[PDB]
Amino acid sequence: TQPALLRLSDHLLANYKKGVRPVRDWRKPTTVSIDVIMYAILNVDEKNQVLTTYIWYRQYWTDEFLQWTPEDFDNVTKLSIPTDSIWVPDILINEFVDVGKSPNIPYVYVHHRGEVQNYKPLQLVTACSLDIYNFPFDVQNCSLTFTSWLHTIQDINITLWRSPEEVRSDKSIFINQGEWELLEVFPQFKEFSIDISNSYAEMKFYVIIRRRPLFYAVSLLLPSIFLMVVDIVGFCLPPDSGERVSFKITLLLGYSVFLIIVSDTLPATAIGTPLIGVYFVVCMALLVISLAETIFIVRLVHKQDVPDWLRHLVLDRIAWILLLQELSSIRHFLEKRDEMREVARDWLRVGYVLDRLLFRIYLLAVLAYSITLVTLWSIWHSS
Amino acid sequence: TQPALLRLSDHLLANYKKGVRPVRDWRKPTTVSIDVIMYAILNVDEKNQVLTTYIWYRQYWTDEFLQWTPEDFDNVTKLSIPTDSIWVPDILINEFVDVGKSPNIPYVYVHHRGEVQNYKPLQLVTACSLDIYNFPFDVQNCSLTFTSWLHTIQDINITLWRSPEEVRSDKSIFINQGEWELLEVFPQFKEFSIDISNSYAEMKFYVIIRRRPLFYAVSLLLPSIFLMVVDIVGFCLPPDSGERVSFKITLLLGYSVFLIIVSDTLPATAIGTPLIGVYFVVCMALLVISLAETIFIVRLVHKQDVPDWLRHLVLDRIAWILLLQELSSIRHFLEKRDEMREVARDWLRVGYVLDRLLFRIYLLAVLAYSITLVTLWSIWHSS
Amino acid sequence: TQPALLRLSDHLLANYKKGVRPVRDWRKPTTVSIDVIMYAILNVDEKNQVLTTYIWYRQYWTDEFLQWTPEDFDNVTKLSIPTDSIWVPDILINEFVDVGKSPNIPYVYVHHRGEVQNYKPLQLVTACSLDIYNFPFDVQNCSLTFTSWLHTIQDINITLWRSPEEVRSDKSIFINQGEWELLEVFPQFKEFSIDISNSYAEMKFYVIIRRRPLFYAVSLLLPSIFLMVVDIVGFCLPPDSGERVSFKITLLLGYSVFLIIVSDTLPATAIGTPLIGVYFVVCMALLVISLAETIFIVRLVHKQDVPDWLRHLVLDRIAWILLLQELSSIRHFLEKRDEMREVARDWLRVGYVLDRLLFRIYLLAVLAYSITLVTLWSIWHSS
Amino acid sequence: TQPALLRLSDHLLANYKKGVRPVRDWRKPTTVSIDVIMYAILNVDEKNQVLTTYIWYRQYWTDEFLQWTPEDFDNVTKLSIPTDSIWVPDILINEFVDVGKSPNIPYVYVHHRGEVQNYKPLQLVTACSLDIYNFPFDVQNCSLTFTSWLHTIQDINITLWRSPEEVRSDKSIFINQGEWELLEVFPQFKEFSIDISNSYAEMKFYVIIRRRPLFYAVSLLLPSIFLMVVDIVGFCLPPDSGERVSFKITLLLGYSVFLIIVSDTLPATAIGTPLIGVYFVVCMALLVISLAETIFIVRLVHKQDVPDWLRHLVLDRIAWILLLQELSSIRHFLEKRDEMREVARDWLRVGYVLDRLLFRIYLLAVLAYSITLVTLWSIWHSS
Amino acid sequence: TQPALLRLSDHLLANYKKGVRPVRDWRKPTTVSIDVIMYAILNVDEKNQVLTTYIWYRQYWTDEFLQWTPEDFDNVTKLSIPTDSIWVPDILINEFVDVGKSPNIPYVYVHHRGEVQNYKPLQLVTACSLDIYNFPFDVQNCSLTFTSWLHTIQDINITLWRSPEEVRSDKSIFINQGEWELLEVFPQFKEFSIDISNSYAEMKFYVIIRRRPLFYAVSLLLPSIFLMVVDIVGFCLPPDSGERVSFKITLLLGYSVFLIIVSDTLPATAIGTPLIGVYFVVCMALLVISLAETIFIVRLVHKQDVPDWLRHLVLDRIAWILLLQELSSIRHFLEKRDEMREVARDWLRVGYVLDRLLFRIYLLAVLAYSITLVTLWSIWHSS
Repeated sequence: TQPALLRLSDHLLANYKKGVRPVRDWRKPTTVSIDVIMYAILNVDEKNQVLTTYIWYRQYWTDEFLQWTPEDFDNVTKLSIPTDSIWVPDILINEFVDVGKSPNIPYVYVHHRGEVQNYKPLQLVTACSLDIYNFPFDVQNCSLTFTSWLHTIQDINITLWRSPEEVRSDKSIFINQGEWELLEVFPQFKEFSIDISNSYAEMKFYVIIRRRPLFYAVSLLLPSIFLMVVDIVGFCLPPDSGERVSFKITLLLGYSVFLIIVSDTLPATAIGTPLIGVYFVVCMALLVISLAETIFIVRLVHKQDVPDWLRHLVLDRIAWILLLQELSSIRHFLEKRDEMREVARDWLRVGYVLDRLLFRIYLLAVLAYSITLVTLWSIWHSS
Repeated sequence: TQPALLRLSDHLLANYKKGVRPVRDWRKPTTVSIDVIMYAILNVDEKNQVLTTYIWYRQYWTDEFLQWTPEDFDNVTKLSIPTDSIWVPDILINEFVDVGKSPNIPYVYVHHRGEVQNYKPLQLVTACSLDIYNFPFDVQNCSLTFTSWLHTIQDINITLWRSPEEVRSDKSIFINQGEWELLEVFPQFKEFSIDISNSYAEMKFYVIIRRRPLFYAVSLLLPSIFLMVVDIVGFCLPPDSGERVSFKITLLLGYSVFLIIVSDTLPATAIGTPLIGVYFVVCMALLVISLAETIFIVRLVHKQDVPDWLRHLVLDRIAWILLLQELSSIRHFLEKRDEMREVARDWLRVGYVLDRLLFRIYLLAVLAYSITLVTLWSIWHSS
Repeated sequence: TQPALLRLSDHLLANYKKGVRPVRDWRKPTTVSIDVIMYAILNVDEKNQVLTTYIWYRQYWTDEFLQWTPEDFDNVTKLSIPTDSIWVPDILINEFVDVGKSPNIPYVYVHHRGEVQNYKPLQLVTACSLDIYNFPFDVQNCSLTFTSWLHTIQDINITLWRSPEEVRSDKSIFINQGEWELLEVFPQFKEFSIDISNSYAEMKFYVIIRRRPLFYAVSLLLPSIFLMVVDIVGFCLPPDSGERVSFKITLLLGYSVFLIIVSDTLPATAIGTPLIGVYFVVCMALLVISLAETIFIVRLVHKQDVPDWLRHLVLDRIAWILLLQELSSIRHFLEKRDEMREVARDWLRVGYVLDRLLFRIYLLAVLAYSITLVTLWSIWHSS
Repeated sequence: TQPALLRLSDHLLANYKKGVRPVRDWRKPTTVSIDVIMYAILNVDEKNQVLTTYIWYRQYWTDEFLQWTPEDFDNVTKLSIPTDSIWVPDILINEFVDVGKSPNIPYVYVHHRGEVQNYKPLQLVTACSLDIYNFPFDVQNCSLTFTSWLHTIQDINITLWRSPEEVRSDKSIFINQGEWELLEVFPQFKEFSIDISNSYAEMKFYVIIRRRPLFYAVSLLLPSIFLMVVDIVGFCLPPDSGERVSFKITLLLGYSVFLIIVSDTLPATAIGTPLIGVYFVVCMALLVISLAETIFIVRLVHKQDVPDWLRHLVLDRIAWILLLQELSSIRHFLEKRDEMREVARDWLRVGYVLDRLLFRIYLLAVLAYSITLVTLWSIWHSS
Repeated sequence: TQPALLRLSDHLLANYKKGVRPVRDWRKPTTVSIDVIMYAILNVDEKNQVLTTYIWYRQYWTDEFLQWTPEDFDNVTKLSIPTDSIWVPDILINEFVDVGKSPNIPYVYVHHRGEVQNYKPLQLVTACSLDIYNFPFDVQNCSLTFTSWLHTIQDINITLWRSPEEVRSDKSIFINQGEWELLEVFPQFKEFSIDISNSYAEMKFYVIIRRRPLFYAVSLLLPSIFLMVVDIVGFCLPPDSGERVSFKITLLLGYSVFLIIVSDTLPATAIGTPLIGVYFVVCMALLVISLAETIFIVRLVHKQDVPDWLRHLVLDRIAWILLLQELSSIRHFLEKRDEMREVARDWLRVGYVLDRLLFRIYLLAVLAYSITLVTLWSIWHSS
């Protein structure tokens, strides 16, 4: 006598058709459960609005023809079969824009009551809407819809194998060391008809993820905050100090390089914009502004007199704030060291006033930036 | 009795030939409808003049041999068949320079009157002429011609399944969050003969898209406009102020870095050129120009006298604008502080005049830039 | 008479089934030994937390049906068979997120007692937790779990072919010239059940590797240490020396560029952070700090008097440290060269004190950096 | 009666052998015409010396066995056959280092007299010698040899389908918007024998292309020419003007960044070198040279006297060009303002002479650069 | 009568087995000659220690079953057969870490005495030890071992087809325009046993290559040498000249950018280091050193007196080298212009001495660099 593992495999696979749906009455569908686990988050391309994941996609369904009596064959109740030798459902992710590179599992299991169990390490790449407004603290609701491309609901009703609560909690297999965390995955059924009789079963999986903003924080914000503080203290100087002006130039160069670094190297998609680079743009803007202002005042150090305009403007401004003759050749030579103050000094002083006012409001800008930052931190920690 | 889903699949696919065109009289073609939907715009490579899209290409055609009487088989009127087990038309996009990575749909449908329904998530990559003249506000008319590579019109007449108006309006499935929008897709039939009897049916699809210039605007133009304004105000200074000249040097460094950033990081193909970097090149040019001019004047501060040439030139210029002796040792020591003005001052003043004239016209250049910008905005919003 | 190499190949492969597990009694598993060698470490992507290796994966198992009597066939005891013509186990690496590009070995060996010997140059790509805390001196414990995706332990018990000590020592085939070294590979068996009756055999291989930090050392740290030393010596200067302040600006630019270079070009994942760039951030921070301080003092050179606050603060500070009249016009003109010291000098001196205190503690920071460096060196050499 | 399209396909493909060369007398070859069209120039990698093209490769040959009498079968004279069901020639491009990604055309045509017509959108990647001497204006003669890898001339004689003049003129299908133009494609037959009896037919296709140097011109040369002009005018200054020297430093920084940008971002292979970056290297060199010279002179401003050496050298140089006592304390204090000229002035003047001589010859260098540029333009326009 | 090309192909391929080794007595191996030609050197990745080549791998071996009598079949002595229809040896390159993309040759030849001739354009990618010590002038001995992965020497003895001298000289087919040259390829047989009875034939091919250092020379060294010379001449200045110090800062910025460019853009693996960047690191180091020294001296310009320490140190140093009263108010006001020299001058002079000593030894460093360079040139030209 032969092995029953041969005799049964000879029985079940002979006179079988991989194309014909495995059912005796066509009017019934062949229902298909699934189960999804997130092994890891391989990569997140914020620019192209796509996602890279690796999952352990299980699958279960029934085949009327893959049935036997265990007692007739060695009391056997399971059997390995090649997946390519039987009918298989053409499940497909709606967001699957590009083919996933993953190895084909050459076998499946079968039970003595038509059941089938196909597991595989499905790797996938999908599209997703990615918000960059909270760029370090970004949290997403990327989706994974599961369905047949063609087979209607009347042939294939997608279902779930595990219970949904069990699915959301399941973090049995995950690599936390990645840049991106994972919070849960909510499954939900849906029916989908673009037009009549095109009913298609569906099973959405609201994948949720959270970024670890530590690295971005230390790498980006703290250098920016140091730049902010050096601008803050640089404004303390008196305007026509020349290398006060060159110091604002130094800060301009640093801010320029950093602002450049943002979309040089850091992810910044075209849709929307993050507020962080916005605030940095603003601070650089105010820097160059008062760079021009102290330069204006430096021109005004040279005797130059528009003081009427200036004067009523500062009034409204602060309203809104609410032989011996020859040895006196040498005397005059001395006092000419600062005799030009009689014109230079009014404009010098009011320029100093501008410097300090502008300094206060720039400080307020940096304050708003920090407030926003702490708000985003709290929101990130909120879930 | 067996299942009719088996008995009919056994009937239809036995004694079938995938190669032979599915028709009884060869003189007739096998007409093929299609339908096209734009799931998304994955990427746009402005440099290589190509496009990346993901579409839901449907397809319909008739097969004389895939016919049956429903009553003979379980009153059945539909059936799933493997796509690889029957004749298929070799439709192919003319612009399809590189193979699209997309998964093969292993099944199709068939009706009891020879009809076939093949749907698939065809991903594709094509060439396209891309205008960069309106770089942020670029709007394109990229095409997708559909045809058989070989089969003549006498075997295969391409058609359309839906009506064209329905097709242009259809944005049922699209992801607006991408960098690129989508306006519509115009279908149109065409016949194509390079030479006689090589008639080939065709079906063009004038894909239309629109960029969201917000990110590029904030990231590029506003920094550039701030650079423009600091140059504007820097020109207010008097020429031989030394760090006026160093300030123009600072602006030169910033403009250099930015102009470099343009084709460093921002898309800029070799065909044509965008006007934005053009205007920036111009403003940098005028900056370095008057950097040289104030330097020229600084040399002229040193006593140096070509004032005849200068003098008739400024005339035509403004025409076109239309013991006690020893204590006077110390007196002369004092007045020698500015006795050199007798030569320095004429050249100093006319240099100041150059600075201000050049400042006005540079302002006009920046004005033209802004006018152009608003024009492009209006054109972008026009459709 | 024909060749026996033909007659036996005709005997063994006819009436064979690639799908059926090669066994006579299903209740027994088909045990599978393995053996692993590390040809090379192709690449290590610290960012994406993955690994690239090339290995010589051997494999051994038994087939009850691939049995013969050597005497009946030319006294033959070995035979080459195509691997695609027989049953094969579906071994698969758990961390195998992306398919390895490797060539298929078209043949195997078989012995006259059911034994099989399949060797292949399996290339693979896996995930791994990668610590960057000791960025140059990083040492990892990346893993390679081996198992069947589906087949339970009751069908397939993974084992080892060689002995484990022999395996760990084996560096017969390895390329030491790569960036990454290799220390050993520890094999270990494991059983794995997510839930009941889902027992799956496993065989982990704790791959160990060590970086050669020479290049990173010379390329990164020594330039940084030179930057550190120039800041050290720059602090020796007196505060209101103007280009002392510009020298700190120079160092700020250099430090900025280098700190930028770190995550520009050098690997720096998002999880955790290396201490090296941390220390560099700190030194840059102290530089910009005292840049602001000497600037503050430069403002204070201008007559300005907050000296009460300063004075009790420095007290607590050092507690914690524990006609002739007209020719005297010219006399006063002379002595006015430094008559402003009466106010400038106290603030100047205490600013000098700040410079030197801050210099000492910055020196201590650089000291801690060097201590850490030597510690990591010793740890690296420790194994 | 069945369809003749079935009956003939049943006749022709039964008892056919895809491997056997389709011929009755082996002594004759099976001649093969071709035809080549350039759809587009996808990319040109100047570094790796390769080329990316997309072509419409037609092909024609005879099959003695694929013959029928039209009258016997529906008066039919054409027929679609799957390409994979018949003999095909193994044509292969000699420069085809890397496999072209292109879709397989699943059908061909056949006529009733053994003729076959296979068209396909062959995409390819080849090697090519690429001259960068005229980097913007580069024009190439990249080749595409066509042949069988194995089949000798005695089995396969390559030929041409169209006439060669028709082929060179044909630009029916081409996309001019690419960076690269196309001028023509010259076909030519060749016989090729490395050694005796290894005669192999061949069909070379001298693809010709021309770059559109507009973008490179505006993006590279004009900024460089502006740099040139600012150096030109900067040399007008007198040497020991300090920020003359700092201005040459500014230009040095700009030139450095640009020279870096060249092989940073612009294509520059290792074989040979373009003259454009050469000229830029030269101008930067002369800048740093006279930067050192004005620095030398600045040291010489300090009293320092080598004037004998200098003096005979300038001779040969220009040969080759072919109480009251106390109020005179204050008098001497005044005249000491420039009493150091008695030594500073000779060296100052001769340094000025060096500045101007060096300025003239640097101007000549820039002149040569421009002359070369116009020459290359004319050559580019020449064909 | 049929064609003999059909009748013989029908004879030879019927009753054939692709798996069984083509031999009548198993005790003999099936010996396999080869031949190798280097079409081109596609790419060399110095970082990953790999190589990219394109070769024309021929192959020859015998098949006992593919034998016929020419006279019985049209006096035929050659025949084209599909390669996939017969036994083939599983030759494989030991260094073949990643699969080569190359097209499959669908045919082979066969002669009437069992001989087979398979040619193919094998493309490959391998690992190789790459020395970067002579980075521009690097010359390698990269290897290509050929063998069967499995089949022992007792089944397959690798051999060579051509003679070895003929093989080393053969440069019939090569593209010299690439970055990399080729000198020769030495073939050599080897036997290989990790352990007993695992004898495996082998055929190593010591590929040799040489870089064309022209581009790297002009692009890297000459700018570096110009930097060296400007530092050389900058050291001529007197120390407390302020923009001497700023000039060393300029050179520091340039050197920094260049040193950064090295491993930014130029290949620099982690194993070992090139001496060129080493020398550049050294010169930058000495620059920043004496930048600090002139800064030290500038502090010492301020009256400051450690001159005892300095004095005995310079001794050992050079040992190792082996009313009227009021008008004298104005007199003293004058002479106070340099009365501070009484302390400033000793320290100033000895600082000048340091500058010049350090200048000499830095010159020596640059000298050593140039000597090394010429040495490497000579070595490169040596073969």
